Amino acid sequence: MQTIKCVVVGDVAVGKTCLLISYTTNKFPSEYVPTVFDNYAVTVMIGGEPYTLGLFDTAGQEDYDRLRPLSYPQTDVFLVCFSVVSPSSFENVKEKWVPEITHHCPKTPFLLVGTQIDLRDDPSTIEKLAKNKQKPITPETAEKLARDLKAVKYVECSALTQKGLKNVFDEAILAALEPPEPKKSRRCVL
Amino acid sequence: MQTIKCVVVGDVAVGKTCLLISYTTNKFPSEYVPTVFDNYAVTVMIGGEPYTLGLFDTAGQEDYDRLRPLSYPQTDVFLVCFSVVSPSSFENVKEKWVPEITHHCPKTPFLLVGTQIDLRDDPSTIEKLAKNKQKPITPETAEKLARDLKAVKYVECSALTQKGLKNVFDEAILAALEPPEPKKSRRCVL
Ligand SMILES: Nc1nc2c(ncn2[C@@H]2O[C@H](COP(=O)(O)OP(=O)(O)O)[C@@H](O)[C@H]2O)c(=O)[nH]1
Ligand SMILES: Nc1nc2c(ncn2[C@@H]2O[C@H](COP(=O)(O)OP(N)(=O)O)[C@@H](O)[C@H]2O)c(=O)[nH]1
Ligand SMILES: [Mg+2]
Repeated sequence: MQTIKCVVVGDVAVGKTCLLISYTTNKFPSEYVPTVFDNYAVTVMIGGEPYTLGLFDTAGQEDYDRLRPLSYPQTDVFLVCFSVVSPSSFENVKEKWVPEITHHCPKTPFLLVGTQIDLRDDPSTIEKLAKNKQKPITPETAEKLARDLKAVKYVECSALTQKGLKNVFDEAILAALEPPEPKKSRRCVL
Repeated sequence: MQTIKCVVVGDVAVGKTCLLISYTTNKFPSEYVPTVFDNYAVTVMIGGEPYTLGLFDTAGQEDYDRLRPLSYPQTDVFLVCFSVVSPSSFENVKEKWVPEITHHCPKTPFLLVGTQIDLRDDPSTIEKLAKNKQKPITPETAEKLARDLKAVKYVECSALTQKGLKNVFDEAILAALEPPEPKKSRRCVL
């Protein structure tokens, strides 16, 4: 059986876990959201062949800067996430996450993922957003950052409404798909 | 370069073209629908590699039973479409469409595509439907037909709201992805 490793990174609270659960369980963790990350698997049919898709959540706290990279080995693709309603999370993508990923896994592809896009149109949100003359990160703004940082592409979604959620992982797979050629892989290595 | 041929079939008026245009132009032709039976081409990145995705529209009219199949050679995957609000279109999937592409392309994979899912919750349609002793097709029903007829999987969308539209073609690609040695090619032949 063939496998694809996808590590998910990003600032704390951007909705990494919710999007993983929502995707794997088809239901948004409205109840007790496991405030303790995990490791999931999904079986995906590609060309009529079954593939195991490993999804790895991570801890975004600085105190894990030491540990976190321990999961990177073997990753076929990364999901650098930021909330389209959190500028901090967005700026922190170029300053921290991309650099980190590129450092250890330089050949490993990554996608830029905007999360919680349902809160962009939300009134209650943009109301406390102008409380620093800021506005929701735009797709183009994000698309631009993606272009610059050289991400495979930009994708956003809502773990809550599940909008584009499936697509986020479809792209992950497409990007992850390795080359048969003399093991010309992009898999991360110690 | 590397290419994937996707032929789209289905009863007239299920929305094959609108879904093709909506996906390729990112805009639903709300104005007037292009009467010419065209084929489009999209470039898709798979494993960091550029692939050309050919999308071929067809004429579902009984008057082209003879001609229509002329576009089947080389197809990597088919999209058998029916509107989730047109029972006749759904019946014809098993009655006409699958039988036909199966006859011409026995080894070629296909997806079942429910179209116009936005109309499932539309009063007017639901009324007019119920009046003629009918009701919109439900995912379960379709999923069951997909299971029976042995479709790669069932997927629906709205070319109008674009919901699930990208996904329909993501699945098409995944399903189309051919195997290493050409001995196990699913590309339709004459
Ligand atoms: N509400 C709604 N109408 C649609 C949708 N897709 C197509 N249509 C309409 O369905 C009719 C036939 O669509 P068209 O693409 O020409 O059908 P085709 O002949 O199967 O290609 C037209 O009136 C379209 O505007 C959709 O997603 N939602
Ligand atoms: N509206 C909305 N809220 C979300 C979304 N994803 C996560 N959340 C909420 O955001 C908070 C942080 O999410 P969580 O998964 O714990 O984040 P982390 N720290 O990346 O694991 C939670 O309160 C959660 O319910 C989303 O897509 N939309
Ligand atoms: Mg048409």
